[PDB]
Amino acid sequence: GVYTVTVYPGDPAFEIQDSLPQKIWPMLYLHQQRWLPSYGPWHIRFTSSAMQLRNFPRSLRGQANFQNSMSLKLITALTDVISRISLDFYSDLRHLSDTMSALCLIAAYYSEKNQTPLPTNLPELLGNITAKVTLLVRDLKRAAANKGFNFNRNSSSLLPAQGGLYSNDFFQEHALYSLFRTAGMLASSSSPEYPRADSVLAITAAVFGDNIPPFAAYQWNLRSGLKALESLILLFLLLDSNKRLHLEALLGESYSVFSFLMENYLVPTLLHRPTTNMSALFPGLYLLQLEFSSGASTPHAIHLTDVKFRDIFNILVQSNVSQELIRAKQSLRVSCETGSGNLLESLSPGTTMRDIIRKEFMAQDVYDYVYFCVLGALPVTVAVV
Repeated sequence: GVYTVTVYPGDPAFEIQDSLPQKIWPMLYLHQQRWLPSYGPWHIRFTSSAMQLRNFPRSLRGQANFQNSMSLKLITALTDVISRISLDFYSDLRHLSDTMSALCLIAAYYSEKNQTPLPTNLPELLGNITAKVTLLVRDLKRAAANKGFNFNRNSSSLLPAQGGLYSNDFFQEHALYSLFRTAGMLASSSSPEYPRADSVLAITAAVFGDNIPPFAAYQWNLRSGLKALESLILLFLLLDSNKRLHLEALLGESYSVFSFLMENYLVPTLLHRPTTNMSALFPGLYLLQLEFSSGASTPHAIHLTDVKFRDIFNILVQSNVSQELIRAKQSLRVSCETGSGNLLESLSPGTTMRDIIRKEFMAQDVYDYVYFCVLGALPVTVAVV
């Protein structure tokens, strides 16, 4: 079933089957003798280095790659890889999508701070997202004064040990985990305070059922939800005169900012596609996270990141007759988690993100930032000569 989304106020509405950028990209190849789409600096270097890789799939080597453009197959493949970064590759009854885990965590916190009832279904869980994020961003400043946003990891595997728990110190130095603990959330058998009701479990039991265990007992949903929540906070901070993206020129003359995006893009997407993962909602945010995964934006650090991503992309798009593939998916996901924590640890997350998005993706204002987050690229028309 097709559904409708609007990304920016006053802008046209789009009817999509699953992904907005996947709906847009084919429309940019209907005037190939007049113009081709150009996707920006990071995309041109990525395409250029992919055309030099020995193992690079031949199906993604179209002529457009050499005309300051990308072939439709290559931009589609890249959009797919980025959208699948935070997607669970396995089936597990205990697992929620990262998006739903973040939504349960943020609704529990909002309920505890305002002494208001918990949501009991999907539409209530999707309500007042802007106020929930606003409360979380203002309260988080207190917790982030002495704590960072990166996990204390042991191995590059994403899942916890048999039993459901990570190492005792895994979440210890995380500001968002600490903020939830100060509010009485995620209590355990060894917690020092008199335990309050587990509001996250009451939400999961009501909306999803009995298969979702407590986040403190089966900690994969907590690791997953915390990083999806960091992505929503980074989106809030990024959106808080001339533009690169011109829809009239690309598609035809017929074609707060955060709150509008929530109500007209995020909420309609999750009502029609409830399992949508965070990197599929906001692929551009995951590219920004990948760019800051080393904790630096120097061309040396950017180059090393770009080499690492191109090798990962290469493995993910291979068609050759599986542990190497799993390792690559996990490595890309962990690099984005690291990048996300790094951005939030910077003095001004919004400024750091704005500097990166302007240099690597040529976004010029809030209009371009929102579209970059949803599409993963900001295409421009380039004349064919």
